[PDB]
Amino acid sequence: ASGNARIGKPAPDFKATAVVDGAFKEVKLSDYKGKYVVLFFYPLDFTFVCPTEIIAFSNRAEDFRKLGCEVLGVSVDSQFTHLAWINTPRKEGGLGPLNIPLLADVTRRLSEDYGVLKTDEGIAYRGLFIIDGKGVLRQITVNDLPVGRSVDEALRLVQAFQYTDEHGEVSPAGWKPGSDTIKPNVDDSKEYFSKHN
Amino acid sequence: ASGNARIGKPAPDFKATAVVDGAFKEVKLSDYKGKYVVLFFYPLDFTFVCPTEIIAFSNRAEDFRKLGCEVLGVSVDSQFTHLAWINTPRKEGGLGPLNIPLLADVTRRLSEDYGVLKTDEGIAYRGLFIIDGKGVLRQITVNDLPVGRSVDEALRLVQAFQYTDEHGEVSPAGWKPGSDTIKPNVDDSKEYFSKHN
Amino acid sequence: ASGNARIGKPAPDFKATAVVDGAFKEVKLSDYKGKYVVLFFYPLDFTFVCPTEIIAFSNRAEDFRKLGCEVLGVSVDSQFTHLAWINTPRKEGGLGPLNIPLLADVTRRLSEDYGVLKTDEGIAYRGLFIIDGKGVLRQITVNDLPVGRSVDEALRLVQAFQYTDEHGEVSPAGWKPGSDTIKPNVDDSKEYFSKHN
Amino acid sequence: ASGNARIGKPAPDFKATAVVDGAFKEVKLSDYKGKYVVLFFYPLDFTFVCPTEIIAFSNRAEDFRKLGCEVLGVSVDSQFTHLAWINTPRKEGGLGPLNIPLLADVTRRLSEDYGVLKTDEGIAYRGLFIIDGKGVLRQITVNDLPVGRSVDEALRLVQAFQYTDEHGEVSPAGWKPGSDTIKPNVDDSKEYFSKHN
Amino acid sequence: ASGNARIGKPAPDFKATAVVDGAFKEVKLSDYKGKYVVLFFYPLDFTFVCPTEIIAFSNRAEDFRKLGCEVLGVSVDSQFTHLAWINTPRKEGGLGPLNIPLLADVTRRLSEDYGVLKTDEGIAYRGLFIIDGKGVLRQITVNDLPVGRSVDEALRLVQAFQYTDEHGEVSPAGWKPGSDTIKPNVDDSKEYFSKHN
Amino acid sequence: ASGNARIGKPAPDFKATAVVDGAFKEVKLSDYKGKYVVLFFYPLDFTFVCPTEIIAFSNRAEDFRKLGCEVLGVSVDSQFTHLAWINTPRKEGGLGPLNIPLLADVTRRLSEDYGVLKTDEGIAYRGLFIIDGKGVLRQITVNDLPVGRSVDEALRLVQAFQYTDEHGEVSPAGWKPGSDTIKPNVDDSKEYFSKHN
Amino acid sequence: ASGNARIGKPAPDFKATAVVDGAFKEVKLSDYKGKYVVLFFYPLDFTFVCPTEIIAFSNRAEDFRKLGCEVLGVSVDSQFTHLAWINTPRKEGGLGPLNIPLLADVTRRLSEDYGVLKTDEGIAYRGLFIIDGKGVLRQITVNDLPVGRSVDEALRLVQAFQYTDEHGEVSPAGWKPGSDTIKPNVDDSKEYFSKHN
Amino acid sequence: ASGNARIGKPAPDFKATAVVDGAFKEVKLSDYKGKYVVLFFYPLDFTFVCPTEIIAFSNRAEDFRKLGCEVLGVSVDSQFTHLAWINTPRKEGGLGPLNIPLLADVTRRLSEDYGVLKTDEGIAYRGLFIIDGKGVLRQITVNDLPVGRSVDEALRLVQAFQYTDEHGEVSPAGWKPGSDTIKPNVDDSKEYFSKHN
Amino acid sequence: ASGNARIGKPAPDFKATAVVDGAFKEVKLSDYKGKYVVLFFYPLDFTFVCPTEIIAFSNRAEDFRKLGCEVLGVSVDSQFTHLAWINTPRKEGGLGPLNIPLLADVTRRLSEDYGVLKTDEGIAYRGLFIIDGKGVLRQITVNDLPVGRSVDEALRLVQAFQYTDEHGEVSPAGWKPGSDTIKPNVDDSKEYFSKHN
Amino acid sequence: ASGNARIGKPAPDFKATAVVDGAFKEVKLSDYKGKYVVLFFYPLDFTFVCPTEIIAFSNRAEDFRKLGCEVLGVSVDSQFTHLAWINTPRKEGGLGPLNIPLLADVTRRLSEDYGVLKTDEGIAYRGLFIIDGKGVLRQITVNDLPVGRSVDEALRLVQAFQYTDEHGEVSPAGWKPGSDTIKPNVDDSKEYFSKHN
Repeated sequence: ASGNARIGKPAPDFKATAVVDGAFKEVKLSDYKGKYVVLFFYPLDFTFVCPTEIIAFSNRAEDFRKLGCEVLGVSVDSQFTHLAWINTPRKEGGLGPLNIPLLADVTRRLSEDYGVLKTDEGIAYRGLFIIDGKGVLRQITVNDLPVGRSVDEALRLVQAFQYTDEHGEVSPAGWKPGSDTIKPNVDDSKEYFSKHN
Repeated sequence: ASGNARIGKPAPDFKATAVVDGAFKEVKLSDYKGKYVVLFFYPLDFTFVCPTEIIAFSNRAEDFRKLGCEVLGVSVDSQFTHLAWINTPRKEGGLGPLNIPLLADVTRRLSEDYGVLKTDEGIAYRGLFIIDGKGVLRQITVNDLPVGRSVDEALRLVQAFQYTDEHGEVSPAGWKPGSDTIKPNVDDSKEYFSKHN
Repeated sequence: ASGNARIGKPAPDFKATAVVDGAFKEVKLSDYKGKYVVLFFYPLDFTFVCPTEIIAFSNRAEDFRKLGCEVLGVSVDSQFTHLAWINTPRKEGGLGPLNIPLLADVTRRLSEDYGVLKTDEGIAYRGLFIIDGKGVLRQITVNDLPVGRSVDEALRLVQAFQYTDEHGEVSPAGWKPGSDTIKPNVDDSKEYFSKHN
Repeated sequence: ASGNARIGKPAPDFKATAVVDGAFKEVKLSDYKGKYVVLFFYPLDFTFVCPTEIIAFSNRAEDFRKLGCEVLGVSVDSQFTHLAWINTPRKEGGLGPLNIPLLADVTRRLSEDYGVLKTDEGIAYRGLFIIDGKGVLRQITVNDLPVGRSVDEALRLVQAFQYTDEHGEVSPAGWKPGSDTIKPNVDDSKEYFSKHN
Repeated sequence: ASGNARIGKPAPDFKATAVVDGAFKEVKLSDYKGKYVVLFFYPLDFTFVCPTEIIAFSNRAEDFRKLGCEVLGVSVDSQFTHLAWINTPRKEGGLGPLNIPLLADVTRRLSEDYGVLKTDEGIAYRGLFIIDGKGVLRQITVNDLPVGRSVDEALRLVQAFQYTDEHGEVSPAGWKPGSDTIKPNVDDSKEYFSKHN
Repeated sequence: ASGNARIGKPAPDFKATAVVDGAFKEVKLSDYKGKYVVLFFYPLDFTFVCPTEIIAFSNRAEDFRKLGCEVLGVSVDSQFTHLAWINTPRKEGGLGPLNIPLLADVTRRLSEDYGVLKTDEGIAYRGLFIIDGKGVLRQITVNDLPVGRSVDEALRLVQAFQYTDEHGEVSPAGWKPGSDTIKPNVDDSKEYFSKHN
Repeated sequence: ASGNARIGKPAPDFKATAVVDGAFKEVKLSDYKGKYVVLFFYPLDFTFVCPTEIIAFSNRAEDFRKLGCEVLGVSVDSQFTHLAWINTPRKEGGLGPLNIPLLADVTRRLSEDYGVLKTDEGIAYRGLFIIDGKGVLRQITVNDLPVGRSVDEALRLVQAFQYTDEHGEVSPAGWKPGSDTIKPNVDDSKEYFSKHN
Repeated sequence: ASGNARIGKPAPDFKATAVVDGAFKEVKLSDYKGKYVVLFFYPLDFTFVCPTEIIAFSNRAEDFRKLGCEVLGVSVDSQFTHLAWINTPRKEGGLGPLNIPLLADVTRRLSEDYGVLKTDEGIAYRGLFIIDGKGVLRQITVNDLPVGRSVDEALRLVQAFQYTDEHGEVSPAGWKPGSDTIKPNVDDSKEYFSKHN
Repeated sequence: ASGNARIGKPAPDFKATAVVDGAFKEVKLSDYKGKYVVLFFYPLDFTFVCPTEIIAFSNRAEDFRKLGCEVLGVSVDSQFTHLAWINTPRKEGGLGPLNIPLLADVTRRLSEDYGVLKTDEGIAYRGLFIIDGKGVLRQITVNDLPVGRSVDEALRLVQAFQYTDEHGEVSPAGWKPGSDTIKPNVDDSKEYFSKHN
Repeated sequence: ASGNARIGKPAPDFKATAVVDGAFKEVKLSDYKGKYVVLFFYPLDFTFVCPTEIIAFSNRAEDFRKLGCEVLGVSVDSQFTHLAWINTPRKEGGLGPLNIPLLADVTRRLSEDYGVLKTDEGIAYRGLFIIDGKGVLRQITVNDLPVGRSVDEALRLVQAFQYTDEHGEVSPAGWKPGSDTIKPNVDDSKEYFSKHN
């Protein structure tokens, strides 16, 4: 409804200053050519649902990297606020040490380009975007503020998009690794339909 | 973020002819005031990922209804094509008897209003939308065509939005019924962060 | 009133996936250079007048091919729906095996280019168009939905256009093969007028 | 599909001077409210196909008026040229006495309103339009200049439109008086399909 | 007030099919380079004032041609109607054989370019235009429909424009061949003024 | 066809200072309601063709007044130049005593409204206009500068328009008082055509 | 307020037919490069204040030519009216023989370019313009119609503009030849101020 | 002819702070209704020609006031600079005590509205304007910067406009009190032209 | 000079969530009617020059309040970041307890409305604004990022505007409470000038 | 809000005639490349606060030049008014001899380019601008008219910008020469924050 994020088309490019391993570092979408990217927005640092989502993704950052997928968090907060929040204990609502980059959308350009900017508050909705190695947007997930996303589901989607990528098949509803896929043509799809019904 | 579909705003209204218990009947968004709605688009009838999603939501339809949530499917196909597909055995790629309405979007107005129309093919992306009893859009999920959605995650989101709606709290990442929520203010949020860290 | 189908001018180009001999194949207008084309639209698959028209043209398919004319049916339905309709017995309202291509116009591009789209329903009127071997539109026939067309008249028109094309004469009202044509000049036409009055 | 001539919409209004029983008289579409109207354009008086179409319709004008349908011929020629042609014997290419009005479209307004004007020559194509008693356009037929229309098919279409009007059924391909029509709903339509297949 | 005919400027070019010696022929202004042209429009064939004007100019055609001036008649009627009028005896209101071309302005292009089209009826006023051998418009005469023109005055005007072209003098009111002219300068003009007063 | 001068429409209104009987007087078109008006423009005072036209109309003004027709001359010159020209003897190129008003079009409004202004020189062409007692323009005559007009033809045109006005018939070519007119309908017109051919 | 005459900028170029020594001659601004020009407009020939200004400037023409300044008169009247006015004795309100050119602005271009055209009357106000040898407008003087201009003041200005051009000093109020000028700088100007106060 | 300054039309309204008898006071055009006004612009305070003009008008102020005419000076300088200049002795290039107001056009609105703003420098040319008691502009005078104006000519012009105002006559070239005026009609003007030639 | 911030006009209205005494509280410009306001922006929380300015104004807060002036700080950081920064000890670069509100401009509306937004980084320049008790903007101070502002000068300016407000006088350069002011009129201003020179 | 002065961007270029050492000289921004520039506008010469700000900056001119900073004063008054004011003793409200250039902005270009023009009065606000040696605008100070600026704060700001320029650090609030600056990164800024707290 706003922005430029479109399924099947190149994901909107982004460049931003990020906090990587307690240090400031520039991050841009071009750095991930050939790797999947899970870009997820959150409204504000030092809030409530946001830390649980950042922590949950950081704890499982390696589960995505094993698959060749890098996870990126972003809010409109500056990299100094990110660093401060990272230097705050998790028991106090902080992030503690983080295994994923944390971008600073101080210009709001990323949130606007991805159409997740809640304009009346100038903060980003809980928008999650899955981008493939070729820089093409594959998936969009946006939540209202009071409800957090699921890292399990985001991982399942990355897996499904990679498995259908290389084997040229399509994944049924609820597909998880190890489950059958469908050969997307009239004749060969009968194998799946006759087996599972 | 989808055509006229904006989170926090009234969901785009819709009226369409649908197949309900094997017969044609009108379906309007106004029919579901006071109830949650999961509206999910799929590209084409008589294809491959689509019947598995439609069948999944139909099997789980009562799980949503016991929560006061009505599930609706929709594609650009006519109700006559829907009925023919319903009358095709699932063993042959059909749908069999269904427990959810199947809306016909032959004017492509629903797909266009919810910004899920793949313009170069004229079919809707795998867009899913969660609307609350007040008619407000709460969640947007759009997958590329090769990968199906998750009914389990859709149910979790409906559950989290209903719970946070009732108790004025917010659900952390991966929240499920029984898990703790967070009191969204600086002071009371410490109860959760200290308990879980 | 809408579209680009003008008599005497090149027929609007079209390109679409079609069901040919139970398989999906691409169909272009350019594929018929040098041959006549009867392109007839119909509103919806699995309806009532449409099967009788499609079946009637399929039975007479060779009556047009003997004359170097190819018949093509089209509707906004997909090739997967077309194929399902073909695989439905005629006694049950289906098409059965078909002797003509059945194009899918899911993007509504063909219907809009040929100005037959019923906007308020998103379906094509019963528009029929006759195109000569040079890609020029010779005839337009659009019926409202309740009334089916006449395969006999379509054959008569193709015959008349081919005859007048070759001999440079003009066919009178109700002309059929074996009937007198008129030499379109003041002097030579007197032959016809004196004879038939 | 013809200028302002759109199926299912009110036919473009017209008012023109016409030759009626050898005298000049004003004719307007509103004069035929409650009756069907067959309005056929032809390019030029004192030509070749045109007299055969006018004569054929004239000879069968009473077959249409027995159905409550009025036949009207139109061309850009003036009422004086019309009358001169009526006063020319048919053996010499004239029309002789006529049993249908012959409107004069000297301003080209009717031809432009019905989208049949061949602009590079200033003459009307061979457009035929069927209008019901409510003034709604039901059928469009347009031939290139060298081929004449069929009065039989025009009468069949009038009959079909009046029959489907009265009984709420739909007429299949090639339907003629006395043949079966289809009940346009899924269940009741099976009667026809099993009987005729 | 309308059109492009302007005195002292190149006369609007024209090209039309005409009846010449009982046959059809293309006529265009460029055909008359180096010759004077009298182009007279008339509203409708088979009317009342028009045949007398056409007949008059036809009878006087050689008076004009002896001065190197060609006379052309034109109306919006087609060449077929022109010929049928020519084949009507003058006793019955026809033209009989003609010695001037009769142009068919069926596209109304000529009438519009010369600003004589009576828009509310689609017919040309009684506009007469004199053009010199260089294509430059010299005279405009336009009569309302009920009053015919004067061939004597048309001849007189052609004679005047030709005499003044050759001798660089100007012709006073009512000048005819043999009358005195005025040398157009203050000193030499006194010769005429002192003699004629 | 001249600026706002359209045949059959109300003649462009005008208001100008004029020399009448050697004195200045305002003249306006409404002054001549119920009377015919011959309004003739001429380029310049103290030139060559112009005095011969003005003098000719002056010498014959009473011939027009006997018919209820008032003649009016006009040029872009001022009333003071007009008066000086009237006070110049005709032997010296002057006008001498005049019997018609001589209007001053110093603002060029009349020439512009009547479409006769030679823009590159700012002077009026030899435009003559006939207006009936109802203010409707009936005749346009415009000569190039070097050729003067004919008072004989102007009078004949006034006689013809008043006769056709009064008796509802049309005057044929070269019609003069005493000659036959044509009753403008198909049947009654045969009287004239058979009598005169 | 209107036109292009801007002091300090190149004077508007003009090109007009004029009366020079009883004969017609083209006159352009370029003809006067290297000389001063006093261009004075007046409303109408054969009026009242105008002859006194044209005569006054004529009788004083040699005083301007001795300075290298040419005096030009112009009105919207034609050259034929000018000459008639020149050929009118001064006792009868004429100009008699003139020693200055009298330009004809029949197209009103000169009056429009110099912004002195009294639009509602089509005549020029009493505008006077002083141009220098380089074609630069130096002075504008426009009187309402009932008040004549002053040749003395026009001469004083030409003298002042030539002296200040020559000596690079500025002339005080009322300066005439022989009076002191001011050195336009702070220090040297004190010479004048101390001496004249 | 200056910005909004049109002779014969209401002079552009103006209001501005002025120095009056050594104090600051608002001065607006409406203050002088019923009195003549000479409004003269000058470029810059503390310059060279400007003081001599201001002083010249100041000394002659009562000569204008005895005629019912008020004199106003204006520049883009502020009133404080005006006062400082007034407090500067004349021997030092100052104005000394002043008998006329000195307006401050700091916004340049007066200079722009009267079309005298030398834009490249931001100062007013030496524009003088005479306005009558009706608020109508009667005279425009604009000198280039090096040459000062004549207070004598300004007084003569005021005298001439007031005289022609009261007596309905017109003043010839160089008129001064005592000289003859002209009765502006053809007949009565003869008295003057005969007496003076 | 700042977006909508204009000296002498109503200051841009604002409304924002702010941290006050360690808690969140809405703050709007209307709350400070009758009181002066010092609104100072700073780029980012947890940076370097900002805390020194914020601390300096907080330490002097009562000096401003004793004068009836309220000091407000604002950055584009959220109120949660502000609080966290306030809860960081000053020795750690935090703010520690504050005695002034800390507004959050996360929508950037305040920074945009006051024209201090560094667009390329999305942060506010070191802009300080002084608003009087009537809501009018009186002073603008904007510093480049690397140079902090002066609380002494800000206080001096508030005192100067309050003093000049109540006595209708003007404060010289460097004025401080106790020093002399100037009566802003020519005569009375001499008291100050002679005394201090 | 108006103009083109933006912090951190090249200062708007300017060129003007100025009074330097009692003489006129052209001044432009390029003359000060590599030097800091303090450009301060003031509304009007011969007023009250303005002379005290000009004298204050003049007496302190060398204090700025010792730092390589040049001070420029500018108002809309002309250089002639500047010089008259300089030649007025300070005791009488004048400036006396000056040690800084005084620019003349008679075209208001500078004031408009720097967005300090009080448009309703045509005078500049008390806008002070600090431009560095590279021509980049570093600081904006705009005071309402009745309150004078502080030279001490201007000097302080120039010192801070020059120190931060050279040492790549940032100066805290109230910094003056000899005080500590801050190393602008998270790790090194702790040196300042722990020492001073």
